[PDB]
Amino acid sequence: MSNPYQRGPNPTRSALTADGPFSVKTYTISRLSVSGFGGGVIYYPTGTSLTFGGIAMSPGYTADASSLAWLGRRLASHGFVVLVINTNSRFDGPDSRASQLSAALNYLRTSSPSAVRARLDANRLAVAGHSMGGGGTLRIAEQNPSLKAAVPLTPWHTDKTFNTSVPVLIVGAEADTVAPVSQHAIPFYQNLPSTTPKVYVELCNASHIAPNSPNAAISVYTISWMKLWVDNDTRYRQFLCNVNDPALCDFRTNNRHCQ
Ligand SMILES: [Ca+2]
Ligand SMILES: [Ca+2]
Ligand code: NA
Repeated sequence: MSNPYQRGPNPTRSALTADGPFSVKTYTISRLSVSGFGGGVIYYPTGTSLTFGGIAMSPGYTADASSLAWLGRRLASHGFVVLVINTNSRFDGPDSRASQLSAALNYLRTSSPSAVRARLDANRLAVAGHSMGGGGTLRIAEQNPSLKAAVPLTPWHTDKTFNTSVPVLIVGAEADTVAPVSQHAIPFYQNLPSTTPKVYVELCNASHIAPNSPNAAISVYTISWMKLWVDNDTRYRQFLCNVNDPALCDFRTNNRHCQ
């Protein structure tokens, strides 16, 4: 127990495909109660006095927080404070989603409820997002180098070029007709600096909405990336290194996360 941010028992793959060691509750942020974003839902651990890193997550174009509810709960149950935003407008673009992730992280750190701040290490924050929300995750990673990690899920953006040192794991869906991996996920991955720890995983046969319902692969890779970088939890390298996963139809890395 030398790593002060290490939470929960030694992981196994099967444990990372279900809700984790911590009971979770939600707090609903009303649209009117906050500026810079449209409110959302915070998933956070209960039955514990411990603190955890925080994650701000963005849904995609025309979607709301409930499109990632399963994943907010899944991540929180593994030992995170997870804020899934609603946008000011369902029709906000990827850069507007980055700004709203920025406002959500500031909110988490500065004016979230006492119940949430007691479970939060506001020094250890990360971002994730679906589609345009994934585009927003890449934009904010370029702007804020204190972010511990970025996980764009079936991401979409017109900008194909991001400069960040924030470790990025991108999830592509093989059969994605909305944000095709050849035009979105893969160029994002390839155009990221060669010196940035980066991973691309492609889900065999998966559609653009794979992230919107429970998905064993998204669970394993998202928990593992957030554990490794938000908590410095090297016990999660085993799921990100030497990867032989039949759910995947592509895998690319520059191998800066295994040592
Ligand atoms: Ca608002
Ligand atoms: Ca660019
Ligand atoms: Na920011």
